[PDB]
Amino acid sequence: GSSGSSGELQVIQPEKSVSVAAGESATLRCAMTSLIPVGPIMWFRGAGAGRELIYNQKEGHFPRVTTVSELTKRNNLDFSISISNITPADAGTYYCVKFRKGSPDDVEFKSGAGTELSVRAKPSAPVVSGSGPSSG
Repeated sequence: GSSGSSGELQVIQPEKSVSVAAGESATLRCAMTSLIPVGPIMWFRGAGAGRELIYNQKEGHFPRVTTVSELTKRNNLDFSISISNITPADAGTYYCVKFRKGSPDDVEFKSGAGTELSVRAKPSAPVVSGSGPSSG
């Protein structure tokens, strides 16, 4: 009849592990099974231990991070992000944490399984056969 919340929210992590190259743009897929309890989204690499803030929906000037989909819209479950200019020092495992709207600030509610990033060292030049046109 009149039901808005379907079950209990849950961090959906389709991409078990991403694959990119030093200097490429990674795609950390993420989506919740619901919007309740309401709350923003925050990424952290190494959840539980050594967790480093990757992105912050609430605020934060992150140029490298380009929201794959508009979050301003209404009822936007898709919370996937794209970190451009990937580095071999940022690799590891990004855990999509679903923070719940709270005061004075949000509060950790769910923790994504943890998407492992596979940063592939920069590429290399092709087999350089001397300097000159084909001979013999």
